[PDB]
Amino acid sequence: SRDPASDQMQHWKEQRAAQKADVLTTGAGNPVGDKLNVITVGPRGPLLVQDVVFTDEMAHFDRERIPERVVHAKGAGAFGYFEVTHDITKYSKAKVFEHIGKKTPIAVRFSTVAGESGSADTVRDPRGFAVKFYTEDGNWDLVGNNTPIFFIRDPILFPSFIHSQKRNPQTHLKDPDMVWDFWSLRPESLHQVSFLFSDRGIPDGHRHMNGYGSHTFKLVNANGEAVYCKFHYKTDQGIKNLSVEDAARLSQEDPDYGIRDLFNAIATGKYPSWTFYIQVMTFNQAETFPFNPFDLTKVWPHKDYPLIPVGKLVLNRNPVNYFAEVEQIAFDPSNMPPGIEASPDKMLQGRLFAYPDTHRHRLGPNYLHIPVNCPYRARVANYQRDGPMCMQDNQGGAPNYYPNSFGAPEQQPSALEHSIQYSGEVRRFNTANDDNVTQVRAFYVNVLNEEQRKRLCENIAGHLKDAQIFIQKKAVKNFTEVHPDYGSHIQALLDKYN
Amino acid sequence: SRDPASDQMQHWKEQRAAQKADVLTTGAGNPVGDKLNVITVGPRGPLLVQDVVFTDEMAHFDRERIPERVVHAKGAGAFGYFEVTHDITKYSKAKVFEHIGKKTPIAVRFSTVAGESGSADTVRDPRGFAVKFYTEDGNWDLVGNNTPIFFIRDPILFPSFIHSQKRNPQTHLKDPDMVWDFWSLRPESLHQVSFLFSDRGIPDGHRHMNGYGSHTFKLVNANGEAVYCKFHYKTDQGIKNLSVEDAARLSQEDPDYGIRDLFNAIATGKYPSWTFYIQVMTFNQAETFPFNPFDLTKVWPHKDYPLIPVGKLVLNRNPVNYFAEVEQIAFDPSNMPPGIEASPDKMLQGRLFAYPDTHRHRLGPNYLHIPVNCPYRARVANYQRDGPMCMQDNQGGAPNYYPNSFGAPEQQPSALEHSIQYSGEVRRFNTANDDNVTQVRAFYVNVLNEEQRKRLCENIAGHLKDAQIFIQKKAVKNFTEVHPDYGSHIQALLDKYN
Amino acid sequence: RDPASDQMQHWKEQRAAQKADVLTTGAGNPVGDKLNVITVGPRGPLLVQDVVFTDEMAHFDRERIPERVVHAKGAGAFGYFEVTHDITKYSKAKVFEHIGKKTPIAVRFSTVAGESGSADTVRDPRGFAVKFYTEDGNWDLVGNNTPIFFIRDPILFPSFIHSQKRNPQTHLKDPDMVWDFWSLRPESLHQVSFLFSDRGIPDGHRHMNGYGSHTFKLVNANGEAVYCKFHYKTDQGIKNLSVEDAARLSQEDPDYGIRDLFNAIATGKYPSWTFYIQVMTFNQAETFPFNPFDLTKVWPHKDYPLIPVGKLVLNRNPVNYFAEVEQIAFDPSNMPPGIEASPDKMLQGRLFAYPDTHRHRLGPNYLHIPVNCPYRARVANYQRDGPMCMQDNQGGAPNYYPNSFGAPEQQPSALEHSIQYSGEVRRFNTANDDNVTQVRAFYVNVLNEEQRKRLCENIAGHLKDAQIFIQKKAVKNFTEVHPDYGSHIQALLDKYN
Amino acid sequence: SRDPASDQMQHWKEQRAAQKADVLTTGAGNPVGDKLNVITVGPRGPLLVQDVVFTDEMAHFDRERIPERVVHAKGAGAFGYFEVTHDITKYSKAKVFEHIGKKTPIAVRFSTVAGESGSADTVRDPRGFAVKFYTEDGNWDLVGNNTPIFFIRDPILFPSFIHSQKRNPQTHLKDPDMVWDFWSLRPESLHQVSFLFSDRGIPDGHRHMNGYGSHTFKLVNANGEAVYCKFHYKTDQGIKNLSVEDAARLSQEDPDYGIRDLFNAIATGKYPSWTFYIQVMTFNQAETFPFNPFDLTKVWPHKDYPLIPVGKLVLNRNPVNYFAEVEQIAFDPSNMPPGIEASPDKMLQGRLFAYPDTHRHRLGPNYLHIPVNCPYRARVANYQRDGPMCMQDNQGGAPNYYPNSFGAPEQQPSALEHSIQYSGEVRRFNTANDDNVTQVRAFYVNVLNEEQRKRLCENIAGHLKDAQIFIQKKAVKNFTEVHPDYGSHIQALLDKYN
Ligand code: HEM
Repeated sequence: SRDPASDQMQHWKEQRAAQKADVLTTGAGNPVGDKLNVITVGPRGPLLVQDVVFTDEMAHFDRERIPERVVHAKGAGAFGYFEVTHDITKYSKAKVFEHIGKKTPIAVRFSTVAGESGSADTVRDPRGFAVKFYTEDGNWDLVGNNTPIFFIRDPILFPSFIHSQKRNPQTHLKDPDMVWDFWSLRPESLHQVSFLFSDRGIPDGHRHMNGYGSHTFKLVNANGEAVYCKFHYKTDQGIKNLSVEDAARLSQEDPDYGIRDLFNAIATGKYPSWTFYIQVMTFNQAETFPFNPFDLTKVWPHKDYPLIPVGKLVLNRNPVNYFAEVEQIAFDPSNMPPGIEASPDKMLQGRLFAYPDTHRHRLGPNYLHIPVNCPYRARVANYQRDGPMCMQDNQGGAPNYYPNSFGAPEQQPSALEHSIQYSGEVRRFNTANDDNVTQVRAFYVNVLNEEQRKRLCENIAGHLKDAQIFIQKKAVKNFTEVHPDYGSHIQALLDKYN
Repeated sequence: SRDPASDQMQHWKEQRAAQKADVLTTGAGNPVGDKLNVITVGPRGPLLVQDVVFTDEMAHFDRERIPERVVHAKGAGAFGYFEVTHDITKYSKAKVFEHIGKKTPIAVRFSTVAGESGSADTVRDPRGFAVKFYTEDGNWDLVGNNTPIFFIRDPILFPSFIHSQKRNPQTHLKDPDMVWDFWSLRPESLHQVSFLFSDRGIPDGHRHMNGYGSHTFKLVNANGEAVYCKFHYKTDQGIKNLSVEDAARLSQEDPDYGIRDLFNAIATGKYPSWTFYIQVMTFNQAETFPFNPFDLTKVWPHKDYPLIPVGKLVLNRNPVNYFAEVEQIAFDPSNMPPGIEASPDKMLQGRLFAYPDTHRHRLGPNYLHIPVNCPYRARVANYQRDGPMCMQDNQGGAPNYYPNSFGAPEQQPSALEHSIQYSGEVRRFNTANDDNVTQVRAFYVNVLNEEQRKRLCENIAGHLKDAQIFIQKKAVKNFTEVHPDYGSHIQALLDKYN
Repeated sequence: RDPASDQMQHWKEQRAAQKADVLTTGAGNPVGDKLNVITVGPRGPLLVQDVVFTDEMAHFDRERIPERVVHAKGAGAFGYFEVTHDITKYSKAKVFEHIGKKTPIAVRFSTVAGESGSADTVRDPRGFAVKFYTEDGNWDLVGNNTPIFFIRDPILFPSFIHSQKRNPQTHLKDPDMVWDFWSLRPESLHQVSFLFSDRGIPDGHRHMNGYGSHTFKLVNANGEAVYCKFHYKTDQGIKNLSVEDAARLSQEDPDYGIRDLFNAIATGKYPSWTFYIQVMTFNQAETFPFNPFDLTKVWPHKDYPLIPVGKLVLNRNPVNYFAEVEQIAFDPSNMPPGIEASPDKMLQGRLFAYPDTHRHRLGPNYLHIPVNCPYRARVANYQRDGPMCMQDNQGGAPNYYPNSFGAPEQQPSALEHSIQYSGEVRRFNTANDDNVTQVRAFYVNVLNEEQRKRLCENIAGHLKDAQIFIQKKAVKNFTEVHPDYGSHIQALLDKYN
Repeated sequence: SRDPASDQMQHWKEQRAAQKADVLTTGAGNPVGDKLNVITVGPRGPLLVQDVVFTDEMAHFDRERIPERVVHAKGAGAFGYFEVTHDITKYSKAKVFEHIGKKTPIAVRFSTVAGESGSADTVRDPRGFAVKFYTEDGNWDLVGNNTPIFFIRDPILFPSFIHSQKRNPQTHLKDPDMVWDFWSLRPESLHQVSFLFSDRGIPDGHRHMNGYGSHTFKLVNANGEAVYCKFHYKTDQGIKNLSVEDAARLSQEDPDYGIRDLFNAIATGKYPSWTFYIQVMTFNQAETFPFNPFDLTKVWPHKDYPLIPVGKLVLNRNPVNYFAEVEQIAFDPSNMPPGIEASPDKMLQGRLFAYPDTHRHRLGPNYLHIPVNCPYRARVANYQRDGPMCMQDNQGGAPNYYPNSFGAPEQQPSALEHSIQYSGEVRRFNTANDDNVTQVRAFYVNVLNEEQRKRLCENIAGHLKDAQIFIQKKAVKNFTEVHPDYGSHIQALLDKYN
């Protein structure tokens, strides 16, 4: 017998040893006599409409596909739990943190970003690391990435950015001109691009990478005080990356390497886990931070903002039905329980709207009714009703209007969001020149070593070489601004390729 | 205090007297601090995207509506059961009738035909009387009307007919020219038209009308022997209609009369019931039938095909949430368990396709998952998977292909459909010219007395008068063919109106 | 008979000599016979080979789309807008750029609660949405036949609507729901008073006024901004329907409004409205006795006189109601340079809702629908794909911005007007803002003895079916408006009970 | 400069060198002032709903995706024309064949089968070769493959088959057990499986493979005489295949190799073309045929049924916008003009419903309104109306019902389908046991040479080795029935891999 993943059916069959097989039926529960032949008028006669068994089955088959996630299409999933290991109640009143030892069920989905559903796992691309906490105060979705930062600092460019990362609207081909025209034109990307083209650009499976909330968030405590925070979840399996050669080879031998790896890890009991930490920055600290504490292209230096342990994330359960538990899963950053709130980070602010929006499309108006999306650890009650595919009792006959003198659900004052005062004009503040290099310099010079700097360049050049000369120069100019050697080294490599 | 219906909220409140109101939450189950004021910058400042509570509720509100039924849009719903009173196992083997005293849960929806959701109940129009039986062999939908016949005998004319019965494509107004041009051009309608324009055209509520399967179906017993049949469910509350005047008055005073009546009736304990009967024609009789036994414009004279008592239909339960239980309910005539099958009635044949098709549209691909539509008294097991809003376990990790050697669901021979021999050309056989007057003549002369015949002509005249003269002439020519008196009486009336 | 009734006859005549076109499937395949399906033998079963059938049936099975969540019942027409006065000092919007300038428009009138098959002549406010196809993109002025509204915060809308519609269980209209809500939210008094007055049931769409209702902002070439109110008065005059008549018409002709408008236009009696605006400077807004952005308040014409701008003329009926009316979509957010929103919470909420609901009711690419596309402007951006992409998807143009390949460029002059606000970012309760003053002035001055009487009996007529306690809560609110208002009402309730 | 494909944007640019860039607008046509920054209160404040520019663009981005084709998701498209070169009007009256020299615009889409959108092109899997002829009598969709046969012969087994070719429902991976269990259990597949694992299993791009309608169709002439036929379109570029190694390499170096190849060829004037042929069989021959002429697992021996030249298929136009022209395109086998009809081939009979059914799903009710699918060379006139995204004048105020006395479209008597006499029971006849080996043996023995047989076996064993031994045994037994050397060779190889 092979790996647990390939023995799926066998095991399933074996689990129903002394069991009689179920009667094959139509979607309406009507028993089927022969689902192996269609109804024709005579052996060599035409098909009949009366064959509803056929139609019923075919019609469903003709409808099993839904739109894939506009981004992070390709992915994997697992379930497990979150466990509180440390007291951070002085920062957040969130029930999910209330007591050390408290466990909250979680659902996770790892994923690449650019490729569609049939693309490979072992390719350079950041990785999605979404977490769904089913808490008593509703679901908390920490839709993070394997990176603490991102390519841009303003939501309105995301569509374009994604467009540049995807296929040429006409040829339907990946287009390095698109990729680098955008990147060279928008140097804020410089930070994430460096991360991207480094060794961590292609993690060895999902268990060997870190997770981050990336954006700065706000934590409010029982007394109502509030501080800003960052979420970090380090792999307990340790960071491990794939060499470009192996990544390339595997992308050929097993496009689903990531899915397979995870399933077998859990299937054999090697349950992966991550240690959950947070970074805290008081309003006063934020005021004097050397950068914009909400700029997604920046990080909070550990030296200045030490990691504060919070708990453990553990995945011990594989999905039973991928489509139902993984494909259909939906995470909304806007899903925050009392104690956790949003920060003025423009990128975040954007995602606040986008996620429920896209879900209403990809999945449907009542996507939250879907089992894996349902906040089963909370009592959903409100004045919302109906909608396509209303799968529950639709809250029965409870009064559907607020306020009302008939005892329908009431709002609880203690759940009010924290309020801060802001000043200045209401307009479009440009942020294209918000220091696009400083931290990148620190990364290149202080974080990486010679060996790694070499590879990073080789990686950037290997792809960049296919872009037009003028783009190459533009890109290189920005790289030179990060550090002279960074740009020069790349250029040299380009010279050879060209 | 008032009618049970009007006291709806009051009761709900009373039933929950001793308990505390639920906590108002968003869709993701997050508690809400204030759902009465949105978030703004300062008292008179703009709105924030951060106010997801707002967006969450609005977004759902924005999506409450689903496509109303393409026909029979306005209706009422209720629940109860069907009880077998007589043994007809010698004709059918369907579990629904397996033994006297057996009870099967039922769902029923009454409706008009042409009008849209906000139309009145008390208007001349046939009435929908659909029943859903939750059988062990899956669901059985007996989608019937309050008439044993219909206006046309070929499905391909249905869309047209319906169009002629709805609004003018440009003015969006009802159009007597459209209605009568079709009817006058298509005389098969004479029969039903006559029935529609009689006192039965406006039933006093849904409790005082009969129900019919209309089409000729086929029953199969345990020996494999089959026969054709008709279904009839006579009102035990007795036939009762509304006068033209009262209906007109009611349409204005209470457009929802039927809904109110039914709800209250049940709410007060006066559960309505119908005696279920069947007619039976052997294959031999089918050969000697003076007309086409599968012609939806023909009836089986009670004289030669006596009604056979089978059981009772009982509605003892009001819906709890209209949208979820009535609006979303779907009936498919194709849903027939072993022991009950379709006949070659072209109309029925067409219906075998239409319903599940249209349901996949207004409700959705997995419309059968919806609670009210689920065949909860049977275990649904097959090789159908995925699809939008797949609210279930999607049958987990079970093998998804048939055949398979891993224990998945199996076809059951006993459930094989009965088969009839057929020979001939595969083409479009015209039926426009089948008998369109004989049975109509019987109805006019015999089923109706002088008072009724008078009213019928007035009703027709009252409406036909607004059609152009040529149309009037054509239409009068048809009636005259049924009977000189019929044609003349109408013309006499038309002359006066003109 | 009337033009409407002759719709088909005229179509037939319009061709006259012409033979009929060939009947084809959706794929354009000619149909041999569309009156009989394919069976095996005269009395045999139906074949799947009959695709002509399936083709037609399948489409029929999908004819419907969700009716508008509200204002489902309506009527439409088209025409134009003509500038007659120069207000370029207040707005640089191209629609007003010059006296005599004509811009095509699209209008849809509607009721509110009732669904698609409900009657026209019922008490309810009336939607008066206008779509301007300008060179600077479409401008949707989504108005009502009233200057005010029942609430001042958006988060209460879904709730209000619910109360106005059917009970969730019985599916019936519930006066308890209606009044419990109103009685609990007295800010509704103003509009409620308007609703139960003679204007409650206009005599058709041609005899009522149109209002932008909300406070908006105009911006001129110099970058100077002012607040405004859009008003469009019927040139056919205000004409209402007595309850008795409305009732009868609701039975006799549930579509009286649709027929009336159609026949009017079909017979050359093109209806028109005179477009006006009220203006308030930023400083005036500082001293206004109430929140100038409160949707339950009006700007006294006495302190803010109407300034004529142009005319609104409807002279073209729809050719296909579905395609041209049912599918039409108005987005309050559709405002060209020169016209912007004000901080009116309600409006702010609508900015979001309409396009949102539209993607649901019509689809992602609902702007590609003929009646909905800005045909007077050239759409060029980085938006691509999505369901039913009916244009050319902007061909092979670079789909990312910025780009070095000549794709569309933003134009600075289009930047919105920037104001500087302050205060904490939170939910500021507004339930206690003045809820009576203007209402009292409506009852005392806008109305006369007869109107007040009717108003009271109309309210009583409906309010009497609600539970006594709600009746009490309601009357109390009315009494705060005016003692006689409350007293007259209660007296009537007393007889009813 | 590089390959035309990669110079996409630059050429687009240059073609507009002589004109100012268009004004960036909202979807509503409202000019945008700054689409690079969102509106916020202050430099570090939250996002406002007022920013409709952001929402507008974002909302659409959120809806870019639609469901990918349930099968043949990965594909490439091109446009060109069909030109008649010989006369077959004695066989068919179809307008597309009426005269030599007649050209007809065509749309074509190539594809794989099992893989999803982000999958590699150069893989072992059949190839879709669909053609759409925009004819005066409407569109004609000849939805063929690069093979004259298929794995199964009955429609109802299709979903299963596909399911077995795709991912495991739980693990979401490819499953050789699923793949081979089905095939081994259904020996009908032998023939097509043999083709699949032959050298033509991986053609060198789309230009070096053939195309066939596979199904037996029916042709009717101007005299009403009918015959049966097959459609073959041989590549004028010649058969050229890729070795496993290469396909493996390319699938990594360039997953879209197919797309690129096709694009560049057309872009550089090397327009690919195919010679269109037909085989004919008379009704009398249909009776003397050794097998069921309508059996999709059977071919018509060239010797007995010679190829008859008809015309040429030429492709000279690349898509301008892939999504709008390729992703959205739709082919319906049921789209057949007078002169061309369906045969009693079950598989075909099934496809007759599936295609337009699945299109109403992945595209929409009005999917025929999409330009590329619109039958622009014909005048669409009927009684159909409304429906989501009705992008037309909806046939204006024309009478929507048939028949009518108002001059609306009329049916054309000369468009009636040719009728055939049939006789038999309306039932499910089994076909699993028709001949599953003879024609397969011929291919192995007479068509293939030694080294070709060798490779064939190596490819089969190379995949099958990962299935459960018992599956291997059944499979081998099947291959042995075809020929001893076939099974023995494969077993020999299996023994080594194990
Ligand atoms: C009864 C068996 C079959 C069924 C039910 C079936 C069903 C389907 C479905 C549902 C699609 C996707 C349609 C879409 O999303 O546009 C499809 C596509 C396709 N099938 Fe079939 N198929 C069957 C047999 C075949 C056969 C035998 C052929 C070739 C002769 C064929 C060739 C293709 C091709 C070429 C496509 C892709 C069309 C495109 O490029 O858009 N199919 N099939």
